[PDB]
Amino acid sequence: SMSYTWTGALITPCAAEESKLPINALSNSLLRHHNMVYATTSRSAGLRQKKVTFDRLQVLDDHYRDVLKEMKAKASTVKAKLLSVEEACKLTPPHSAKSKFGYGAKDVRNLSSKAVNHIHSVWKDLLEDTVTPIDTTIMAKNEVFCVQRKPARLIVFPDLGVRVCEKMALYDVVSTLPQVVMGSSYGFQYSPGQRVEFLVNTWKSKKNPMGFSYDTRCFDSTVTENDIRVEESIYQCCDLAPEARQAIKSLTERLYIGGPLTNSKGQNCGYRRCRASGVLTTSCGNTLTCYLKASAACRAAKLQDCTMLVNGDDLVVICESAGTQEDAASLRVFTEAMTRYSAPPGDPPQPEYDLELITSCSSNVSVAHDASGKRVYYLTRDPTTPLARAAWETARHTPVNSWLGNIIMYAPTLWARMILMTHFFSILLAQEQLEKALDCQIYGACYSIEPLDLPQIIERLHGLSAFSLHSYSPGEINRVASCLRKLGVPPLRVWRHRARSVRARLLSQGGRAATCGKYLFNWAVKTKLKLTPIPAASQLDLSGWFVAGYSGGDIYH
Ligand SMILES: CC[C@H]1CC(O)=C(C2=Nc3ccc(NS(C)(=O)=O)cc3S(=O)(=O)N2)C(=O)N1Cc1ccc(F)cc1
Repeated sequence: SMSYTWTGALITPCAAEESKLPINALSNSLLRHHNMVYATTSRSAGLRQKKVTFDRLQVLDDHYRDVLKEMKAKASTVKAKLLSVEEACKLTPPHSAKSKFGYGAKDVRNLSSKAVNHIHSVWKDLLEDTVTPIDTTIMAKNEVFCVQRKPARLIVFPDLGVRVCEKMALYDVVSTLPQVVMGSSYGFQYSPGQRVEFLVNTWKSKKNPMGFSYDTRCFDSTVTENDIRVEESIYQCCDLAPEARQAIKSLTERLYIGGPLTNSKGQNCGYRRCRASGVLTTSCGNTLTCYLKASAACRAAKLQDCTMLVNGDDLVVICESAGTQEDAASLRVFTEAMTRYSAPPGDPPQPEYDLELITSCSSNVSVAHDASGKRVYYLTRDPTTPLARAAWETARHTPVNSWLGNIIMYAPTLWARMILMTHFFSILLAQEQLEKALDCQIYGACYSIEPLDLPQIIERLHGLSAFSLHSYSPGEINRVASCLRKLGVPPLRVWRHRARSVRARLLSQGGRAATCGKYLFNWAVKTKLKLTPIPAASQLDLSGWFVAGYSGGDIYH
């Protein structure tokens, strides 16, 4: 069937949408070439609608069913609990979209009777009705990029009340099932250090290692009614309260399989018959469906000793090489299989023989040396987008601070240390907002983070070596430098000079601030200070951090 049907009605915004990078006093110190940076708006949605709207054909063979059977066998070992209204409300982001029924995110959060009562009736209606499609809102995301222009991505989501109900029935399942089903292949269990560790070990466990990433063209669109039914049958294998079983089935038929699409003004835009991007099961459903399809496609393509790493729709395979010709013909069969299962590629997959040339989760492996000169691997990426978005966040307050997300996830990198840390700590010092808790996203989940805990966070996710890393690869250095020339970002010798200031200013303040200066900026000085384990680092509660993915799942820890 068709992924989408359109009435002709326009996808509308809520407020005004800026496409031009906003400029303030701090902007120029980070980025000169302001015309290179832009944010997508709802005005480019018409182009996105064309792209993601196609007919899907699915041809399921024996490999497909075998893998599914294996997945169900493990899923049936899981016991998941029904969450209470209260517990589910505590999981709602403070900046989450208001309900059409008179209450908002903060009303839900502090458990007002108006919020709690409507959630109960939405739940009750879920138990009684397993057929009536549920209203969803379609919006256009505002994402910032650098020109190379991309049309906006679409977000489809049900009303707040339903989102809380999703959490009640499905929060435990989506948090626990994927690891049990997919084992070490499930990538959202991994912190950066563990992921690097796992990619490298996997690369080393192969006599002649070959690797490739598989980019599906618009994954959400390729997902069929079948895939959503299949993913529900997986959920139903769990030991579940009879109320959870009813709700899950109901949400599958009424929400996850499809439904009408309503713009922010209240007009009907059309109908969806594919994956909604703003439901709780978006991440887990895509991960299960991607894993199922790929594993089966490995059997069809007869890939020798393949280890898979899956994060939602992001997929990387590492296996034994049969030589460049056989690898090329293997990947075609893989691609044909995936295409038959309704997961065609965007770019054709290419086999890589160097681990560092492989991109997965927008990240590639690279190597540096620590204080002992001892080789250490870390994940990095092209810094073009993270810097473009930092530039935007230098001039505009945002609900999600991507700069912090990038520092947390890319702390060991050259560009996050010298540019991102230096720039933003400079900003926080001038405002005296070091103690101020900030919101960011890790694996789709929203986190309130105090910047002064960054040293303790980095020690736990990357290890101490992250504060010492030096002698970066020529290839990494070339990419970082090429980005700054393109963007008009000051050279890295200017950033070092600025870092000396930021460090001293932090040290002069003592307490947790001096701790930040000591660890985060030890690189900037020739006369190096010794970096021992942090006194109160093991105090921070880092549970929930790397259990599951929750992209568009409206989650807050
Ligand atoms: C700053 C971004 C950083 C952290 C991060 O949240 C992600 C991420 N990766 C994803 C990858 C794929 C999806 N696809 S989806 C929509 O769930 O089907 C969703 C996410 S996500 O929304 O859950 N977030 C991500 O890919 N990265 C890069 C990364 C990943 C692992 C790592 F160890 C280091 C950096």
